[PDB]
Amino acid sequence: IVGGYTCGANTVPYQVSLNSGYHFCGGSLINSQWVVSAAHCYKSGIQVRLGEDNINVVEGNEQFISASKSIVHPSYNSNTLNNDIMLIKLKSAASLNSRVASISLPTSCASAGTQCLISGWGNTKSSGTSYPDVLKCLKAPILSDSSCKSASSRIITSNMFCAGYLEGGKDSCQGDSGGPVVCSGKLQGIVSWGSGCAQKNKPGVYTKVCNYVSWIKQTIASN
Ligand SMILES: [Ca+2]
Repeated sequence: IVGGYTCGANTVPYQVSLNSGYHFCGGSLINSQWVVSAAHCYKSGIQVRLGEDNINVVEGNEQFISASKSIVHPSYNSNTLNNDIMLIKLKSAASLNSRVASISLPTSCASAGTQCLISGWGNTKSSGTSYPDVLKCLKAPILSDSSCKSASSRIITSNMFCAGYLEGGKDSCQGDSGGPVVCSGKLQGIVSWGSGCAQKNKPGVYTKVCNYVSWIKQTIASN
């Protein structure tokens, strides 16, 4: 997260960190046994870490649970990042409490101008690299489809949406991928991609969760 702020310990209870000996992606807890993340974050041997703030020190409230299976969307395309969504089933159900809670799926898509909360442990600098210890937060609005398409003609506004600041300086970044974009208490996006980070006229692109709700439910129900 570039240009964001420190969220505060466990203020984003549904935020998950995907770990493979180190933090590599974010995710969202949607129920006691399922996490939603980005398909390009797929990897074997994933350990899901819930209730995290400082990812480098055990502070209490953390729950480490291995992934029993990762379900990448069948139509995911690694070149275009279209359908960049993945479901992760936990080996055991997480213990839900005040510091570890799930986030609700949307019943309708969000409109341009809607303010959202994006969070993660990704790179905090536009130029160079700098990974934080604690969770970072960023409030950002969803942009209009016209602006999103004029920013890059490689997006499919049906499965993607732009959010952020065209003036640059505030954006999600490397390491935030798979993370949540929550607006009005509903998970509307998944950190997917972007051209650089916090660059002028280059807003972040996110997976449009509202158009995957049916798939999510059907997939979870059969697994
Ligand atoms: Ca920790």
